Amino acid sequence: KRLEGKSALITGSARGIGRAFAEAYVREGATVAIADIDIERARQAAAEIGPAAYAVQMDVTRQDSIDAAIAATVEHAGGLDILVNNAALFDLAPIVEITRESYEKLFAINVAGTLFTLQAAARQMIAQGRGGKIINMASQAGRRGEALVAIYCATKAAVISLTQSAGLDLIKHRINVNAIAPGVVDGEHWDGVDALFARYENRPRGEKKRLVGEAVPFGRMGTAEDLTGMAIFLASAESDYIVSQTYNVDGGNWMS
Amino acid sequence: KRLEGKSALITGSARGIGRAFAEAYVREGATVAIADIDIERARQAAAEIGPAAYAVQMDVTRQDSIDAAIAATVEHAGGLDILVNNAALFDLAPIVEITRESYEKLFAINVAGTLFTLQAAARQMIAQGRGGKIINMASQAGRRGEALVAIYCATKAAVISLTQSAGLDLIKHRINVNAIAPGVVDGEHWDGVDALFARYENRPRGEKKRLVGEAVPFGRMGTAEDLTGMAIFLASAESDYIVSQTYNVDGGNWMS
Amino acid sequence: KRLEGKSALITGSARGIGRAFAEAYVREGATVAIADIDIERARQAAAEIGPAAYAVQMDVTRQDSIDAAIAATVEHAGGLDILVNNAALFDLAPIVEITRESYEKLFAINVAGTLFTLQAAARQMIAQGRGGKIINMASQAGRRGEALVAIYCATKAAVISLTQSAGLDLIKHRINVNAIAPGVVDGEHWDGVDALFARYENRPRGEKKRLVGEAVPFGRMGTAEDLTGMAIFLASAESDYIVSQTYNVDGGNWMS
Amino acid sequence: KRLEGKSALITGSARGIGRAFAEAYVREGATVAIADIDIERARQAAAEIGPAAYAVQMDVTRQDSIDAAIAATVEHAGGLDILVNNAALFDLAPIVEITRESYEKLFAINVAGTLFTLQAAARQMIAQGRGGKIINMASQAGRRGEALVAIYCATKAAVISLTQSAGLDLIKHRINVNAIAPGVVDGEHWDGVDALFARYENRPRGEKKRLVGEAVPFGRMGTAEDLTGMAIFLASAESDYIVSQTYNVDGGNWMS
Repeated sequence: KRLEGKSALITGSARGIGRAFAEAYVREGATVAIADIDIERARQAAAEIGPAAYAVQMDVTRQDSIDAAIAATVEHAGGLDILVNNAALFDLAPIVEITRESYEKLFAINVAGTLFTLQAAARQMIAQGRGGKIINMASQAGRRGEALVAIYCATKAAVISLTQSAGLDLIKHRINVNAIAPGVVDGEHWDGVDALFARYENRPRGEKKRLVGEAVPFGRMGTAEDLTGMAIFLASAESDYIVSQTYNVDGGNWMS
Repeated sequence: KRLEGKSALITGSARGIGRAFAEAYVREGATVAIADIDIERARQAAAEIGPAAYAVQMDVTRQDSIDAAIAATVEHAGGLDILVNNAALFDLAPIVEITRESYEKLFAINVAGTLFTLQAAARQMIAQGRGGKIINMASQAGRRGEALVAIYCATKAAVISLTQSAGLDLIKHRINVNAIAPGVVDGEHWDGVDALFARYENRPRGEKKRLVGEAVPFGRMGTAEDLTGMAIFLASAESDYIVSQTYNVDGGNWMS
Repeated sequence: KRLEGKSALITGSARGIGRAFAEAYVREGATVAIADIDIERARQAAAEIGPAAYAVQMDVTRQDSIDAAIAATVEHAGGLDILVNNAALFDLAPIVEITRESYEKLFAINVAGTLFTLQAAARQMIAQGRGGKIINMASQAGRRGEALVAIYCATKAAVISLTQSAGLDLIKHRINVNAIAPGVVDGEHWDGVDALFARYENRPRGEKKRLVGEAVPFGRMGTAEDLTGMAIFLASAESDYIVSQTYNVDGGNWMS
Repeated sequence: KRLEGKSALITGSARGIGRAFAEAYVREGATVAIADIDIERARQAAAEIGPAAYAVQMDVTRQDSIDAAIAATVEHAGGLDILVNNAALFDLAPIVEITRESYEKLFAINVAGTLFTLQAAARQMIAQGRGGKIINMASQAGRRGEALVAIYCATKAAVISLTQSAGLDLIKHRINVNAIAPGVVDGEHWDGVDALFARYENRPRGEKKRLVGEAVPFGRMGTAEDLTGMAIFLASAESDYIVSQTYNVDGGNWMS
């Protein structure tokens, strides 16, 4: 259907939102590179999704790994039509406990990883002369700061800015750069996230995750399936005029 | 396809963007009330589009007209699933030449018309108990002021706000309220728009329209067909988690 | 000191924030017109503030009242250098209970009153050829919608838009148009505001006012004296380069 | 004398906007640490500004240099009441020519430098128990992306994000964290900025600088003296209620 014969690469797609996007894209006729640092699980996820999906080992913190992931897409799929920068790390600390290690690690994956993957995808798309779709994964966190989330908020704000900058620079090549800003999405990560808020806000385990879910205007915590519609749309021809946008898909958590 | 069995009303839909949306909605399986003050052209538009499109006489500045248009939808289509608030009026004047007539006429159509049609559709949607989709038509003008466009900018700014408020208030009824913000769209209206800039900015006729089209990062003035994908998406199930958003579909003219 | 010899008019300044601005302006050596619909509370306010304050009857919904106030200002003070558009009305109701009466009342005062008072001060300031300072009173309400507060949020959204448009059009006359967005500010008005939230959110009286004050990141409900710094600053020569901005003074309630 | 007896440190303040801030703070009765990587231009700046200014060698990319600078400030002035994060580096390049060297250098100074200097100042201000004032230097660049300026735009976007997060976390210690966003500001740096744009947009030298100055709605390129008003205000008691805001002082270049 909507992505018929398109070749996609989704960073960090072995599980969670990225794997949901990869399954949605295969259903819509795309060939999909399940790019992940977890090459074992990616190989698993590709085998389960079907012949249209194939595993690619990728660490977005390393230039050589980014360049070999793109080349791998050219090898298997004939080229690259759609990049989703999905790989991300979360962290939480009050200002006076923020570590250089936290700053370096989250900026390396969330910003540099996105920026240099986007740059390598753009180079391939410019060389093909057929245009392209790039979708960055932002967050409600990139829309506004939080006392305890300065580092991840800042990374996601840099993503929104990069989305804007790259979108204006690459549209002359018929490459659309846009971003999705999820709200709060349910899954295994919330054990960590809830723990981190629990400690600093002094809460019973699971309280944070309960309150956050109940405060989503829509009435529940997000699923990956909430986001797959937008992911297909922004990779499809029905989004050709859409440039340098961040679209919140977040049950009303943040209004942009 | 994506709006199979749905009942929609698009205000001001005899011409331009609204008619484009009605044709797209019809092609996606919707029944569409082509609502316009211009009942003659609505009748012509519905006849060309097909059996699924039907003409409704509507002046969004009058409560009795709004209420009769919604009732007419219940009569013909069995109910209302989708409202597109498309009817709007443009004007331009420096601050010192703004007239109470310009203020009253633009606020009546662009704000009161959208608000009270949204209210009437919401009331019908709540009574049905099947949830709903409301799509307001904002504009780049609602994202930021312009020296010469204080009234229209203010009206579209009010629309973005109303979209946010109504979205939070109505999502407990499973009614999604969102908005589309076009940039500059080609069509008959630019005679008026260029003429108004031409005067105040002291330009040959057709210059403003030309410069504005060439300044769109995408590389051209918009069409109604740039917007139809978003119109369908925000009326469809693939947008169910999206609440109180304004989405720019504008070739990069404004980055939100 | 910083407004020595300057002629100001503050709309709705017999009480609350407007009156705190008039006292601060007089302290800084401005002559101030205490414009109010209540001419008796104005005369009181002017008697108490001192000889540099003087009472002007003004209905900002009436063009004749607007022009008569500016003329009175010119007659008494030799002209007008600072306008503060402080006259506003609050109201609250969910979408399905919004009345045309609420819509019309809040837009007439909050939007038309600001726009046509701004327009009348601009004409006067242009004729004088000495430039000017115009300060619009926005709100956190103008920064984002709320389920219960569609009409008042929409009016404050239009004020921010109008502040942008007028700022751009009027700067060539050396008139600085900017706005202040308070968050929650204490005063007699909060009895009314809490009562509305109490009624429609079904709360004990004073619970909303208490919760609202405690959620301010700064840690308290704001005072008018929190805002007087910015009100002086934006009418002083230290803000000459500041154009078409809304500045939140809100203890962190909204981040812009 | 609005900053009477206050201890300030301004990063990168030997020249340009930082130096203007140091002179203005001294005029207002502050003691000011002229922190710069160039200790010679720091000493010369401090000698010229007068006895209340003193030179501090500081590399904001190095934690040991950061901590040694805060120490020197406590040593000389008795403590730290005001931090201005002014040290920044500009660079320009389209997406496909962005180097890892440009990314790393601009993020180290513009983001890490601001964050870790803010953290070192915060710890000192908390230990003191007297509250304090932190002012980050943002930019128009941080408010929206540009095709050629992805890296610098992204760093300034992260500064606005960090300003929001820090402000919310530190207001409980009576530390106000806010930011100033200049538009285009004159100085010896604009030879370098114009040259980069001349290079990558293929323009005669000085055309960019001229065009950007003429596009400021106010009608000229900004001066550092345009910004000192706000730099004093945000460090003074008239801004005590102002938390997590970015204030554009840009002649209307960007409207927030």
